[PDB]
Amino acid sequence: SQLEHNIGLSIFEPVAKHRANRIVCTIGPSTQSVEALKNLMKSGMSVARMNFSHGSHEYHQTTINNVRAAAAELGLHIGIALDTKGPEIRTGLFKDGEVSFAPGDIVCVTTDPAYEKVGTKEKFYIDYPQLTNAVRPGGSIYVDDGVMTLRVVSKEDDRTLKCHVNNHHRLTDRRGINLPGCEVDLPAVSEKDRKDLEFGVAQGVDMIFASFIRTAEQVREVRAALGEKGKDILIISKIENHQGVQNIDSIIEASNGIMVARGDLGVEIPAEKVCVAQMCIISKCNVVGKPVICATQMLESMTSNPRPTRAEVSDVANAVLNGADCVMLSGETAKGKYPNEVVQYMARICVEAQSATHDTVMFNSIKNLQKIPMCPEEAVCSSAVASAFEVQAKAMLVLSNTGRSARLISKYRPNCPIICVTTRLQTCRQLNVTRSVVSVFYDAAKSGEDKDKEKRVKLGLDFAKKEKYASTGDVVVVVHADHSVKGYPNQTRLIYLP
Amino acid sequence: SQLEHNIGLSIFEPVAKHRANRIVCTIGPSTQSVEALKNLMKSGMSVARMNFSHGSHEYHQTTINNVRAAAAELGLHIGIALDTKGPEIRTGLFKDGEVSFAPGDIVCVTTDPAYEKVGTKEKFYIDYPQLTNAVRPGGSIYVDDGVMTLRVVSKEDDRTLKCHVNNHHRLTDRRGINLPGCEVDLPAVSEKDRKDLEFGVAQGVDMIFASFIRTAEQVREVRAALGEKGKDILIISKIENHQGVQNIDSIIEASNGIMVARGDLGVEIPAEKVCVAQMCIISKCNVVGKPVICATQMLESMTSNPRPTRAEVSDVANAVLNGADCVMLSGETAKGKYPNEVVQYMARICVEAQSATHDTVMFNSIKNLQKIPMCPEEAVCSSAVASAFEVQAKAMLVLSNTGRSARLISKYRPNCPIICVTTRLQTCRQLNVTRSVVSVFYDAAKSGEDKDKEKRVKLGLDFAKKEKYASTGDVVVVVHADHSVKGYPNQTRLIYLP
Amino acid sequence: SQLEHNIGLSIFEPVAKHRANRIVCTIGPSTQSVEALKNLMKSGMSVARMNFSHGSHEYHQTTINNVRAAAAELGLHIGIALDTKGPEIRTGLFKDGEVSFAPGDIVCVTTDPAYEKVGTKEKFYIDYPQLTNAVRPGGSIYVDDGVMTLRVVSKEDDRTLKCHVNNHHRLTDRRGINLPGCEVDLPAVSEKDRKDLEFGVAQGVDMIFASFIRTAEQVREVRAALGEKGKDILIISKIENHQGVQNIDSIIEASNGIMVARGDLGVEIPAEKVCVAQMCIISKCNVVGKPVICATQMLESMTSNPRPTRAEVSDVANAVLNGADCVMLSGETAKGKYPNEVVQYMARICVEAQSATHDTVMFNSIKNLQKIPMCPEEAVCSSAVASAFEVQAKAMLVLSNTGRSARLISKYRPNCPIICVTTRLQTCRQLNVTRSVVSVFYDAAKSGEDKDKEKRVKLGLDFAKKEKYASTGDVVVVVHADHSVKGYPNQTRLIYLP
Amino acid sequence: SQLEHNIGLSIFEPVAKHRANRIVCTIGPSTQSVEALKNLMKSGMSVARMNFSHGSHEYHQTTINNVRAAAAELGLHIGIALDTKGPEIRTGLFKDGEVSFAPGDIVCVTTDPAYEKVGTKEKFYIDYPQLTNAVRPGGSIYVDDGVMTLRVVSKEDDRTLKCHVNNHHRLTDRRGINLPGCEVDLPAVSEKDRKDLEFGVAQGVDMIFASFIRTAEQVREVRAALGEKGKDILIISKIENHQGVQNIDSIIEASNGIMVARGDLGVEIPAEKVCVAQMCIISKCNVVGKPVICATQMLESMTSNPRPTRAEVSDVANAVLNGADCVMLSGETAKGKYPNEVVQYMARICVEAQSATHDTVMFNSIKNLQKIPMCPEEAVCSSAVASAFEVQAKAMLVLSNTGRSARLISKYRPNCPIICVTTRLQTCRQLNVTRSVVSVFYDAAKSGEDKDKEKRVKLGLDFAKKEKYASTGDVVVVVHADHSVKGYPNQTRLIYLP
Ligand SMILES: O=P(O)(O)OC[C@H]1O[C@@](CO)(OP(=O)(O)O)[C@@H](O)[C@@H]1O
Ligand SMILES: O=P(O)(O)OC[C@H]1O[C@@](CO)(OP(=O)(O)O)[C@@H](O)[C@@H]1O
Ligand SMILES: O=C([O-])C(=O)[O-]
Ligand SMILES: O=C([O-])C(=O)[O-]
Ligand SMILES: [K+]
Ligand SMILES: [K+]
Ligand SMILES: [Mg+2]
Ligand SMILES: [Mg+2]
Repeated sequence: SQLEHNIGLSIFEPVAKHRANRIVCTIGPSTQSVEALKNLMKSGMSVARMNFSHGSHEYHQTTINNVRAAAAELGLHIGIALDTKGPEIRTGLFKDGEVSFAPGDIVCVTTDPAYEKVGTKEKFYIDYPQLTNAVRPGGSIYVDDGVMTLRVVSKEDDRTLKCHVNNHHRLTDRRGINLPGCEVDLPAVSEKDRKDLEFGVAQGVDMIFASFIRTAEQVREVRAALGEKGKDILIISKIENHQGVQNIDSIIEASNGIMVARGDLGVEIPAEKVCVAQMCIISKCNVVGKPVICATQMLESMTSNPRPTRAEVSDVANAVLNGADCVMLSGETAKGKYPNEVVQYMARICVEAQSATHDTVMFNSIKNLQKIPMCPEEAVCSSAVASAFEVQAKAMLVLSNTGRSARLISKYRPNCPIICVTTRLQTCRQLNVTRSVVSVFYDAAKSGEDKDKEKRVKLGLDFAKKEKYASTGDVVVVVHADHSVKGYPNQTRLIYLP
Repeated sequence: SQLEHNIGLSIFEPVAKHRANRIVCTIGPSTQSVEALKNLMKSGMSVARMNFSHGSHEYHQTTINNVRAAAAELGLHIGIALDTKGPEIRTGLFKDGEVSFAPGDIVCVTTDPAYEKVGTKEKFYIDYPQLTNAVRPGGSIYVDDGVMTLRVVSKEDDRTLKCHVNNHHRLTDRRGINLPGCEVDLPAVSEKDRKDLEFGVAQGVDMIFASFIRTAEQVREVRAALGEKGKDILIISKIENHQGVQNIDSIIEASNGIMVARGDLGVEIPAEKVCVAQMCIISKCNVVGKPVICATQMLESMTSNPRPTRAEVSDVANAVLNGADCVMLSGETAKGKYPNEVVQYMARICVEAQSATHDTVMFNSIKNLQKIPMCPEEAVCSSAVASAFEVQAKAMLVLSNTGRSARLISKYRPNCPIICVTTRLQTCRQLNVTRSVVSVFYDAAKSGEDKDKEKRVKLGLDFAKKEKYASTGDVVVVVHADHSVKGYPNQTRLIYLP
Repeated sequence: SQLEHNIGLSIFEPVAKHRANRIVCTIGPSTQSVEALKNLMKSGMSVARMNFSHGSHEYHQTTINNVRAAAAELGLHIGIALDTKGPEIRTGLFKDGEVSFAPGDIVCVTTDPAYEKVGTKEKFYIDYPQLTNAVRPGGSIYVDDGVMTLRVVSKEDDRTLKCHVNNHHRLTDRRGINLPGCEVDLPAVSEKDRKDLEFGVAQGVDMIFASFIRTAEQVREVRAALGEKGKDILIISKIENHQGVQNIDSIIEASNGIMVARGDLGVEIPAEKVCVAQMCIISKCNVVGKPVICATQMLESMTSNPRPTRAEVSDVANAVLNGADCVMLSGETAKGKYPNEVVQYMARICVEAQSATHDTVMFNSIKNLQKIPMCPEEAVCSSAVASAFEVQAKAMLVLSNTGRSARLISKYRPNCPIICVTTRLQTCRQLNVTRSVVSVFYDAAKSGEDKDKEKRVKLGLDFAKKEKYASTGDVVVVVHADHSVKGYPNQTRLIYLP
Repeated sequence: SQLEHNIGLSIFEPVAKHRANRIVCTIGPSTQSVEALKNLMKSGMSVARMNFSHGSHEYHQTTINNVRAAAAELGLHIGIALDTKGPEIRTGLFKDGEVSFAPGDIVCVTTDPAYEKVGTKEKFYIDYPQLTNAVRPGGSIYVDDGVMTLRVVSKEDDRTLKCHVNNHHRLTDRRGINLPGCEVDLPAVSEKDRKDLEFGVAQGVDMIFASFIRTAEQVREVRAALGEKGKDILIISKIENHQGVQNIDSIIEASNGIMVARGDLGVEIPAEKVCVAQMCIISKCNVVGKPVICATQMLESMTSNPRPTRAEVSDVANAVLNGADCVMLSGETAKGKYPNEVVQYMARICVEAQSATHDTVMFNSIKNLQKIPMCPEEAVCSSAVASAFEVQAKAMLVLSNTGRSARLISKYRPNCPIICVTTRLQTCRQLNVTRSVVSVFYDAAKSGEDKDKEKRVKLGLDFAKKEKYASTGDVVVVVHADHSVKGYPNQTRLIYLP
């Protein structure tokens, strides 16, 4: 039982030597140089997130180039994630750049572009043109991560709402706007998003984090936008509002993976419900073997301080115990003072949580929920993990070209590394959002066809030696096809490292 | 499985009506007035904590008096808790009142009290005579709540260690010292704590939060100092370092309760290891059925902000899911801008975690670790909770004078309120640290001795109707003695509300 | 697991001191005298079965009188069961009293009464007048517990079938006939059965074993036949053919209990399927808390030998492990040479099997299958058994007038005796088919009303002492109503024997 | 739960097509002819047992020869088993060849061989010199297979016990003696058994059924007597007394297999305790994955009758449910009237119990008791069975030369056939005592050495199609080595049938 497990825990035991969970870092001014990226990577960044809410194509092009250069210098496969603006709503500017509000303060908000740059305590601009359809008298506008709320007193005209300010707040430029439970219908893929996606395909990004996905239909819109050259890019749907949570099953089925985007989520639904949605979403993803990323304010204080709070440490540990493949940093690495240290903390916490995890509870729970009969490869991969447990394998080794077989082994949550020898660099980069997987590239053009898998296997075992996963005499659980079968693995071997 | 339970959660269903977990709030300049305390109570404070690290008896006398006036106004039983200064190691003073250190600086630290008042960059004093036995070369000394860290390079004589400064810091006079992983030997009760404990006894406080408990002997020393007149006051041992964690079993056995005091604990042991300690301590308390409080930085940012971070919301929920009876607020209510809002959030988060808890999993896990045969009162109590699940009881009712039986029922973690009818105001106040319990006071001097239980039972059932726990024709599970047995409950009845 | 349980078993441990399972003995020429009945009772007979397939009312009247006289002499409540002939089919007589058959031997069978007494190798009588409707050319008649089969070659006339004999057999007088998978529609209650039942009610029999029940409708026919004076008599339906097994759920719902009548069953369906039907039927009865009796050829060889076979011993043990309340003897005690010894064996085997049973596996399995919410009394009774386990109670004590509450405690299969104090002698006799129950009679006319239950409780505890179930200082789990509630028990006490 | 599994059984569904359990038949005058043996084999005999308690080498040579001729005619691999006379204690002779005892008679029994030939009512001889140490006053001596029992009253000298006859019996010359509960010390291999064992080795028998194994030392003595030339013959230790049961762990560890020999065992220990021994022994064998045979009186009555009793049908089914690989027939096929019918019933009952077995419960229970880490071959084998359940494989296929791997797979109790392709006729014959296994012989001398497994694999898959286990496009789970590993299987494949 969880209880009996807990009472046996020790703060005195050694921790896991190889970190299973993966860390996503948002790049910004703190972290864009090749050098800063090298150090993020050294600290434990597996994926680099470009936030296309801000910056031009040139700015992100510099991110892309710098990532590839850092990674090549270090010998790493680092994923690059394009995170879409999507249907964001913001304020315009204000005279000076701040204004200040008190409760009962009556403020007019307008969609008139003419007030964009020149906003005040009585009148300012919001860039959602359908504002006065979206929210009626009595409804509520949430401003700046929902810190200040505005009650709508009346519709003045089609362009203008008169609003009752409900509390004190310090209003900076171009702040976020949220409209919980309103008829907001903006596209999942705007004109702006469409260009950003096209740029992603051109630049060969590995995955999209698609903001504000509320339907499987919207996931497909993002797929269609990425066009023909873009079909192998992962779509991770960001769950961020009421509808996203409601439609989660079918959003999951359409997507390659999911981010719990707790930032917008905890404004869009009451903040205290985010914990329930997180547990629910992470688990649903585990059950179908699709990567899931927990995001936002995980080590937030560390944007300014050299140490995290107690809450932040448990938040990271619990995202891991919840079953998340990945944990994410946003402001902390994009614009914080301690990018490297925050990533290092997150890593150390990950490894604690991983060492606190009961070995086989996930394996069993997940297995018990799968429809029988399985397809052969899933039977191979689950039984492979089972026999890793039974022999205390220090590693597994799987040949995967698309990444499918590596994600399938990971679905069953072994307690050791999954070394994946792949024939595609993009698979190396994409498997970064999958717990436990460590990727090695086999260049089949340079080295030959490897029909019998002996070149790729040897390369995986040599990697196991060099990275100190296992030594001579240790058992490794090796998964690929036999000599005939094409398209999936049908075979498991147990192998002593030579 | 946890996993299956997760996938079946819904964020949309109504949540529990009756909050099970309890909330300790620290009093300070934000919250001390009778007014402020009324609102704290309306907001969900069950226990008021006095931090005797700071302030005179005069100050805390106001807190005591004001709490009692606030509660009497509202008709509530509110626990009062004295949280001791506790032992501490501190540096000496510095020339000119301050000194600045830089990475690489070599500093001697001495227990020669000749140096007490003349600290320099070269050399300063620490007031723990045993220093050079307790920390060996290669060990760390943390200074100023962990902010500066020294590595011990070597021992120069039996009173002097040569050290290496690890980071930039400015020290002033008499900063805190921590000796992570070190067997420290200080009195459990200092001269100051005696006076504080004598005061608490005289003013009739309900519980001690005893700082930095290292051993069971220390709990017994704190009991000894409370004397005959204080023999009924709960000792809640604060676990704040590795020794506390090492000795948890015997400490639990000696105490009435435990606080996982994460502030100091996150300084004394690596921060990532606090989550493992927390899980283990809470579970170990659950197993023996003693209240445990999770503490510190649970909602830190709300000291300044009117909404909590995502990490924070999850910290509170997980403490509840871990199995804590209580969660606690320090800074957030002592000195913060939003004392009420922060308690209200904590209440709402508690309820969400509660509502997301699988009913019976804790009950079974806890019951399966009990040694057979049980005492009869504990069979009666666990079977009472069993029967409450079997009939979906909306409430249970117990008669307890010391509060033992109420704690024994709570131990088995029913999903409904446990109404306790008691003959001691102090029991009402003390039962505030126990999950699910709601106390009603029966005045025996004023209503007769109730040998046959009938009046106390009616009082409880009336209370069930008033407080809207249950109504006419609902089954309530009622626990007390039969007509002849004294000293413990040997009887469970199921009763329909008339 | 069953496996892990088994490997821990010992042939060297002491056995249970109090036998939970109950033994039904068929009375005949070996066993009808008062003296032989005294000895059967001493050996461990709990219920006496009158087989109304044979004997007149006078003969059974002698059984009834002799049972009551034996039991009164010994101070016992012994149940009396009337087992109906029902829709039996038999042969008539033969010249001399045997004839002999060989394979290919062509035999005419007739329903013509005129051939009743005078049958031969070529022509004989079967007492089912619709024979030549029931079975067509190609069908099969099973003769003498299905030892010889006859293939029907043709219908000669409406009275006569020409048959192909399929094997060698030695044919004695008035042998049994079975017609698997034929359109046999005889009444569950014939004219003969109706008189036998009426006689049962007049004579105050405790239960009916109703032969060949194939529908819930038929159970109700037996209920209607017992008329108004007969409504409190248990109907145990004998499952004995295809249709009985098919309709088992609804037969169970209509009945008070079930016998697996393996004799006719294993002719009516292939013999090897009886093991599957037994497991299935016993378990279904366990799940609704209705008594079930395993019957027939359990110690068959002991009809002639002083020791049973190895198969017979395991058959009895496994009926007990299967969950049967009772095991039955037929020929073995009715006409065998070793009535006393066979009953003694059966008892010793019962106690072995009982001691081999895992304590709580039945409790849990049964509890997990019950619809929530339970009614209050079932919550009381299941939790009562749970707390017996938790305190290792050596006994339970329940007040039951109808027997309902005693059968409800038994449903949850405690590992100790259930002492039942009842106000009806008929409840004492009827509870003999319920595992674990030991009955004490409280005469409320002689001793007064006992509203507070103190007279009945005292009588139960005194019985516990005298029968050596528990001594002074031992805990007993006592179940009845509190001082107000009428009609079911709402209360559980744990009591130390004074 | 077993209980839930039961209630869901249906007597009407089709049963398993492929019988998993195996049937040992004893040869005798009923069954010795080549004709009789062909029919036995067609009826379901896998192993022919020779009881060397009776008959010359000449006789058993006919059995051996005839079995081999019968099998060669039918194309079957049939095991031949030599079941030893084993140790025995017997009385001396009596004056006039016989003597009659009555309850209450006092008889001296002496180990003074002066009395060997002059037994009277007053005094007779028992040929066990250690008698007066092995049984103390108050202990029993069983005479004539338990039929007569004596209580030891006292020890008269160091060679004489005064005894009390308990029941009527007639003794003749040299009756059996059993000393229930007594530490008896006889050679494991008598002078007669040597000759018998030498014979068996020379005639190439597949297995010894070694009578009355008390200790592991005895198994080793039997191995020693088999010598170098017999090192490959299975030793199946017969557990026939309390010592066998006491020492089961070490006996199991020394043996290749176990027979629960219930005949003698039911004489040596109370008969009701045989069921406990049986359950424990079968389970303990299952846990280490060695074949166990349940024996004796399983279908006793069918020695004389053409149908079995209800007890008997249940005995066989329960032995299968207990987890026995094999069940056995002695008298029933050696000397009975219905040797074929009895085997056919046993086959049909086996199949019904099999069909009623919960698929995976044995697999999980067995796997959960294995020590971690496993050997790799055992991980491969248990995970292979896992994967067979996951894909509902209709068969598994293993290459095994010694039969180790076939036993290792069977250990995990898959629900389908285990096809074993082996290079040793003797392995085929020996695998007959192992649940589920069906052997096919690959002739390496005649078809080449098959380093790459491809021919043996094809042979097995062809065999799967012919024997109708599976057809085109069904998944079969295939276990052997990869191309380099020798001595054990390290590889599992899932393969569709071409
Ligand atoms: O104060 P605790 O130790 O909880 O004991 C209370 C129990 O003991 C009893 C019996 O002594 O108290 P009471 O005498 O006040 O009625 C039970 O009724 C009651 O449930
Ligand atoms: O005879 P056992 O001990 O079962 O070993 C058989 C196993 O060893 C191997 C490998 O040595 O035999 P083989 O060399 O005959 O091919 C595996 O292929 C086979 O499964
Ligand atoms: O967009 C995000 O990542 C969020 O809102 O957390
Ligand atoms: O009638 C019976 O009892 C039987 O057939 O077993
Ligand atoms: K303090
Ligand atoms: K023998
Ligand atoms: Mg502290
Ligand atoms: Mg024997």
